[PDB]
Amino acid sequence: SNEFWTPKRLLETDDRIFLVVGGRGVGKTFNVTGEALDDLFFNNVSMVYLRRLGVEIDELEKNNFITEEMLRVYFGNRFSDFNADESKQIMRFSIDGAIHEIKAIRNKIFFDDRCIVYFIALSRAGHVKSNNYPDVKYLVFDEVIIDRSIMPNARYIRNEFTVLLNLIETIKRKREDFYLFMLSNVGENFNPIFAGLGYYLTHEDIKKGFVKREDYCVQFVENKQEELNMTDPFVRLGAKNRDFSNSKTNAFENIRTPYFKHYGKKPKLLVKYDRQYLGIAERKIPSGLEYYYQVYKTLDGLENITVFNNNFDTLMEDEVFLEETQLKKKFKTYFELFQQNMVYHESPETFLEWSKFVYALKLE
Amino acid sequence: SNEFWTPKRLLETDDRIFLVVGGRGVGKTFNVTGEALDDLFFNNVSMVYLRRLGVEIDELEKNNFITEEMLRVYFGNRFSDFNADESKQIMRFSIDGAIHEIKAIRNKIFFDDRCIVYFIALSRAGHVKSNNYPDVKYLVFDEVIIDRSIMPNARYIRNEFTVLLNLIETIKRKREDFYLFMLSNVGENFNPIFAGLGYYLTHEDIKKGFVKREDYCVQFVENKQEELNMTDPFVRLGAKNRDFSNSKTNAFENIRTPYFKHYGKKPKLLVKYDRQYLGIAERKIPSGLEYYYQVYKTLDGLENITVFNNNFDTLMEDEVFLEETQLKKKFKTYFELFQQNMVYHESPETFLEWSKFVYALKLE
Amino acid sequence: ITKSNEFWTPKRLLETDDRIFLVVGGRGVGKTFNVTGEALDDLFFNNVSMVYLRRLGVEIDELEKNNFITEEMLRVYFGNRFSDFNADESKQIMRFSIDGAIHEIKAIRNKIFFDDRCIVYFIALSRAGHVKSNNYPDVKYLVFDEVIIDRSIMPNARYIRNEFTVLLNLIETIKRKREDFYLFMLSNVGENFNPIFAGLGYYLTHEDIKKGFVKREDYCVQFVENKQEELNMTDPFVRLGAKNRDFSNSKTNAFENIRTPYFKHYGKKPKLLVKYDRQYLGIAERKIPSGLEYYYQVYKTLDGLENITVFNNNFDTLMEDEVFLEETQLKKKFKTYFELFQQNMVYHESPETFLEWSKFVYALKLE
Amino acid sequence: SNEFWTPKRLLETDDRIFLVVGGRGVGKTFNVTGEALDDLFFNNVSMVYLRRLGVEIDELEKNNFITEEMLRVYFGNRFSDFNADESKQIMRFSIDGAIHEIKAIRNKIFFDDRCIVYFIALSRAGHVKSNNYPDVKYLVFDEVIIDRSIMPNARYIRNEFTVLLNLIETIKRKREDFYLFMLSNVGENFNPIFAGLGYYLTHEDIKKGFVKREDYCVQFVENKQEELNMTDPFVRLGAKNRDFSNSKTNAFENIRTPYFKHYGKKPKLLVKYDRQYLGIAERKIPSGLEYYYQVYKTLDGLENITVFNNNFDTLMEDEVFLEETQLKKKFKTYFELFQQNMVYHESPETFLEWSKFVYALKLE
Amino acid sequence: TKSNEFWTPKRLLETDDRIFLVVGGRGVGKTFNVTGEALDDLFFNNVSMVYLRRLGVEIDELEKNNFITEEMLRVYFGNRFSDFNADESKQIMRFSIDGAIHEIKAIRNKIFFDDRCIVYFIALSRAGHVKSNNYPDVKYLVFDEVIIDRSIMPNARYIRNEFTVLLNLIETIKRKREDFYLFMLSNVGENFNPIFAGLGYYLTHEDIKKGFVKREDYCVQFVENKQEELNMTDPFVRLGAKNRDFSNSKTNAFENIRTPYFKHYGKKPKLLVKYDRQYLGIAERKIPSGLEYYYQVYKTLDGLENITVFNNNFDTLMEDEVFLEETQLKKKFKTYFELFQQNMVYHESPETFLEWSKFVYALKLE
Repeated sequence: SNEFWTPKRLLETDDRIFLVVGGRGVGKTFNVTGEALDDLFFNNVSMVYLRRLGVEIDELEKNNFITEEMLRVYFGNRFSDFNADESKQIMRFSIDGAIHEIKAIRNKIFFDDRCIVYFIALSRAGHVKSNNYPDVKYLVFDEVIIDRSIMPNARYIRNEFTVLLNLIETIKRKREDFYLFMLSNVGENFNPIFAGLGYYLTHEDIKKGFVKREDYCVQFVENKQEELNMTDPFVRLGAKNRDFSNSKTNAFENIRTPYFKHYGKKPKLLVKYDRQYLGIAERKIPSGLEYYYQVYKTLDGLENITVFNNNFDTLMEDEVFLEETQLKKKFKTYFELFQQNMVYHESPETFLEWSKFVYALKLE
Repeated sequence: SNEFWTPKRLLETDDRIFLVVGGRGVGKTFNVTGEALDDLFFNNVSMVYLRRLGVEIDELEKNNFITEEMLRVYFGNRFSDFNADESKQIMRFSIDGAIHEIKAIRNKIFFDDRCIVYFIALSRAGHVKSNNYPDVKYLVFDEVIIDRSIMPNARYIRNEFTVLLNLIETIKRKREDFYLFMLSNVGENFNPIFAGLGYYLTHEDIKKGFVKREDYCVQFVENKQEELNMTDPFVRLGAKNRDFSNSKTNAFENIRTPYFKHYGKKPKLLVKYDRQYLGIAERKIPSGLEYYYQVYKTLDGLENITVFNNNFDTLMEDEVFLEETQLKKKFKTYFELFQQNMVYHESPETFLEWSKFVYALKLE
Repeated sequence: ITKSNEFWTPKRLLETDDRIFLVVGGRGVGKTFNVTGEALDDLFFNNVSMVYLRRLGVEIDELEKNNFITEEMLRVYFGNRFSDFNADESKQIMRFSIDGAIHEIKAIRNKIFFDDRCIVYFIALSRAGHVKSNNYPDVKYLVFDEVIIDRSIMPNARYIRNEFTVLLNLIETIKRKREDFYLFMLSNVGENFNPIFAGLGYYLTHEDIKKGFVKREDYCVQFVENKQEELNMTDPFVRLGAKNRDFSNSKTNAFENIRTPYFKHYGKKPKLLVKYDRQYLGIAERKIPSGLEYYYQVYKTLDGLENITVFNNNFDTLMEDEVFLEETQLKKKFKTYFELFQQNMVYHESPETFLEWSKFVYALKLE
Repeated sequence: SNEFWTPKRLLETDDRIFLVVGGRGVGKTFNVTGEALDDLFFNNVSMVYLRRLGVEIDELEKNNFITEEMLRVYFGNRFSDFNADESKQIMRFSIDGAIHEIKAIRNKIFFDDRCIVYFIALSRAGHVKSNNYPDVKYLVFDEVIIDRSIMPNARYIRNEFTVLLNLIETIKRKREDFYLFMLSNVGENFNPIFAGLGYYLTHEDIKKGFVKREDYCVQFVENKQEELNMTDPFVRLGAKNRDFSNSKTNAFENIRTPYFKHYGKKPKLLVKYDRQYLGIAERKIPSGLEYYYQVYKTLDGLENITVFNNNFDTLMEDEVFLEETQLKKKFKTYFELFQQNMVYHESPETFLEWSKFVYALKLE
Repeated sequence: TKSNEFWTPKRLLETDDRIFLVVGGRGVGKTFNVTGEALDDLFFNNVSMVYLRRLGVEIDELEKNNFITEEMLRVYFGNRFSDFNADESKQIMRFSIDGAIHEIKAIRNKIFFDDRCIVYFIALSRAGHVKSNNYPDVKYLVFDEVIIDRSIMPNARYIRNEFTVLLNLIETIKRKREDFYLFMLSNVGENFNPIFAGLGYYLTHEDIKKGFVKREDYCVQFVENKQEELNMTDPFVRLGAKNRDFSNSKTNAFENIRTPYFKHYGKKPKLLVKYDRQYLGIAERKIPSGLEYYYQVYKTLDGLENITVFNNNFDTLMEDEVFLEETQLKKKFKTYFELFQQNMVYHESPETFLEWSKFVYALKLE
């Protein structure tokens, strides 16, 4: 729970959006909260612990989010005179000789009667748009990428990245000093979070520990068994199970790398999205078909190809309206062919544009 | 600073029924509740927060309905000595030197041990027809128009507007001083609320902020194209995603405007409704048929055309009784052809009469 | 909002010597309100209790109990006598003064108490089978509200299987050798083809409605008609409602359609017989080119109908050649006939026989 | 005032398991509790009121289980000074000049702060496995037999009689002074309770009031003497309804009497159960088949007939293991043919053997 | 009959092993006595316990106020225990130990001792949702009814990849701790389950006749209810004796252990899957009646050059091996897994049987 990773190396740089992939995950969330204690206690700022699904918060132990050892390791000699009423979910401790009290109730934690941690779930985000979060400096999004191994039939929230963005706007209103931590235990492409960030995961970027971008940073953290305690029976038992053993280093086991190929012929359909036109080209082969997902900056040269439009406002003239029932009829297989890695992309740059488009309109 | 829109301009006018469409939506509900606090506290009146579906009430946290920050902007200097016991679901504070207590338990909110807000759902209203709500001056109907995007499956209540009217009568019993607020974050036609009000949504009425009527007022609020701080990473991140950006202006993205056309031939069938006769005319074309939805003031000229009657009491011996099985046999397809915009209406005036009728008798 | 005629009161019914009252029509809030109000005096000071009965348990759970007895209620039925009212709504406690004595009304766990004495029980007809051994010591008032299903409000709401027999069992349990007992059945709509009317043996007819009151040996029936003569057209809510016919029709929809059956006599003998209530009910089918037309008949004795099949609901009374009407044999041979009854598709000999058939159908009907 | 049935005639005999069939049901539980009050109050013993389903206990009014007018008939002039707070579920009264208090909370009743009645449901027996019942002398099982007329679709607990035995063992731990009252409003065969007791209901035993067996007694009671008053409108209303009226005496309307016939031919299959052999023989008739359910104590004479075994542990040699799916494949129809009275049994003695076997393995 | 409290983990806590699998018995006594022997530590050594059940349904319906009972306190503290009084309204037990007053209250699926959490009630089916949860001082982890008894509930499935889920939970509860004990209690013992496969334990009647089986990583103890002579003068005892089902139910723990069939087949396999530094193979032998299947294990690919090889793991994927994604396995392994759970196939030996168990329960779907 006190791993070698710390967010100090990230807080010192000038960036404010961090994507941390890899690690125990149990240690990551623990150390992020600990490094934030000082600000939360004495700088009049709060924290928001965000999970995707409300079920993930109800089962979360709040009383144990801030724990005795958490304070001992992050305050040391400053800390003494600790007593707590776990039944009533209260802590009584002293820092620098001053007496403080932390109470945990419902989805909030208070420090001297000031909320310092909010527990809210993205699937319930529509409820929390009420701006009761005046001074939130840290937003922590934990387990932000689904591990298909852990939970095969798990779905992201509909239009998740827009929901998340709406929530940031609500939590952070005209605040310069705001930080967002996106903690993931596994790294892979083909998910709305990566697409929203516009990040394409590549082993070259993983071999390098750090990746800097205009709007955010990405940090990859390595786990290594190093020395194993083969005197402990529980440790020995785990070594005998391959599946459990691999789970320790399963972060980058399979990054989802698409296939890339170019096709000269013109596309069969076009859809206008983000002041561009996405295109799908089909090439007939004896076995069946080959799909090419393309991007065109202008309609010059592809005069009489049909153009679908998601938005009614940007609709015009010869474009056909993209209603939700007409879209399910025409794009379901194309989305399936995409989510399953069955198509050729022009380049990683086009792949991200298609990812944004797919995850915006995908239906569930 | 403070939100541009205010309900003061509406409370000053002589109308008592307000339909506010567009915006973030919480700011609407947030600001309406705040302006009412004064009456709720000192003039012995209560409030009712109405949602369509019981699910919309259960997931709502009643403690965040009235919040400190809300009390801050709506009382300024009169409010101080605020203390809150989240453990007991209590808020304590001092106003004008008087100490008050706000408690939320059993889906109710109290002020000095007097209920000031009731949370009840329209889908359960038929059972509580005998239930009473002694001193309610404000009725707030939130999210009164379904945003099909936000929710996968959401249905209006069968005969919703009549259920709503029935609830109004129960809540408001011979009170000359009563107010009704209907808040919508998205505006579109083909819904029972607009049909009940007899309002036809048009882009022309949106360019104008306000629309006065005899029985109610409609005010449209659009988000204000604020300057974006592109130095902020979060703002740049949002700018790179069009779905999130488009969501800011999706309130009036697509109002459902039907098609209008006249047909000289006589109708196939007639139904007597509201001292008038609604008619459907079918015109044969090579491709198939095209439908015309008409209204006739009198039977002059239409002698032997069949006439359906919803009401047994007003029935005549040559009219056919419109029982729940006979209308499924004959009018179900016409209702689908209506809900989907595949028919021609004589005019918006007749469209609203057909809308009222459809939403009155249509089934699921 | 405003309906232009006086509200209903049980004063005219308590004056007569009868004890079973069926009140049909009205808004409904005023009825239950005034029934409770007229009973408060007894409930408070004569050591008797009340039972508010609903068909479905959800109708009771969804009920707001603390608002059942309200400030303005005690004010109209005690007037000057009432004073010093203050209440802690959060704790569901009413404290008030009557004739200078301080009383306290508390509502907890689906009960209402007056000075620490239960005066109202909220019990649901659908849970009555579980309350066999329950004890209700001093109950003088039993109120059965919304006793007739309104097909408009509730699309596919169903009566309880053998409902009227369930209700009688509840009356006996609540009423244990008590001369002084009252039962109020209140309905917002009046129509035939329901177990309550069938159990009472009452046949609703417009003839009976023009007349306000009906006196029967075991009960009285009173009809109340809303009169929307004068309207406050200054109020927008009134105008908003007036422009919507559906809401407007709903105000007077109580007697919109009483379910009036068809009556016809057919001389030929029946296709089957069933022994019920010391009689023989018969169904006769007459062939017509379009199909068939059904006649539901009543026979006092088998003279003339020797070899016609006879179903018997009761195993004990079963004799010789009669066929026992067990629940699977009844589904095969009476499901369609019961459907034919509930839908108004058959000819009855007379209103007298129709009620005899109603008792039978709702007694054995299945769901 | 005095109810006519009493358990005194049963407590004086040397037996300890009593099955009382018939009556209102209200008087039975009322009178059993009354005869037990003395022991419950002054001999430091408790009672357990058992119902099949938790639904039957939650809806039960506990405070009214012991009532004032019950204390008067079973204590008379000694009972006095009665005062009760129904709101707080307290009864305070005097017996022999001593002040006592009865308090009812949740699902327990106390006498002078000593639990005298436990209300527990057979469907929750797994929850009470922890033995908190030191001094329980009375166990009362009410409405122990399903009345198919009152409740058509009501089910017994899976392997109910074994569950009951497990509960008896938990409540009674080697205690010798223990009494069990099984009270039923209906008498009929083909139920797990009768099968467990090994009692076969016969009109011959009903004409006789009492029946005495090694492990239990059965007493059949007809309904109280008092003839109904026709001065009361409610009585006439009930008198005019056939179903309600017969329902008063429907206890022995249809005891399910099986058919008995002997068949000389040997069985088609055998199943070993309880060191016995149950067999089913099929006799061909032109119309179809005739089934004979027989019992064989030894395989002498039926050498090469198959033998199914429910239990793997007792399995030997040529017997075939009876998995739960293979038995549903082969014994399901035979069980259906049994529960419906479609088969011939050698005798009532063998009928009970099949009842035990069927109800032991019968499935939902 | 009484509790049957003969069984205790005291003789087990003295041995050096820390993982105990106790199978068979009344079921109440197992959980009852484990909790009782641990009470002393829970009250006075500032450590807590975690009561683990497979399905959330088993905990919600569970009554927490009965977990620690009056009898338990007296039996594991004796005359050292006194002045017991309880408040049913609040469900608070107040008792005295050594003259000291303590109070046990249970709220929010937790039990507290002097306002300190001593027992957590958490369900394995929800453990995946909160991997990051903290449980500060847990010394005991008790997994009750860890083997599904098809009798207790007709329809019930093990969790997908359960043993990996459990280990992750073990790791979460036990951080920075060497003194930790894990109790797995089962009321029925049978093969073909993920817990046994994870432990690598193969149940055999030889191991049952002996009460105890010491293994390197865990201990297994089999408990048999003690034959208390029946009082055949008591009517209730006779009534129970006449119901074979009630009587047999007491000794039903090891009624049918699922023993697989073992046979060797000389031909080469049809398919191979690389798992745990080895190669699992399936060979089909044609017989007149139909087919008979052989589940094999090969230490090396020497000799089976052009046979197909599936690989669950992408990182180690090579050359001609085909990726075993969750949809590709349904097309080719669904029937073989069904044929495995039903004992319709031949295994080389119990050692290989467990390797297939690990593999099947790791990739099996529900």
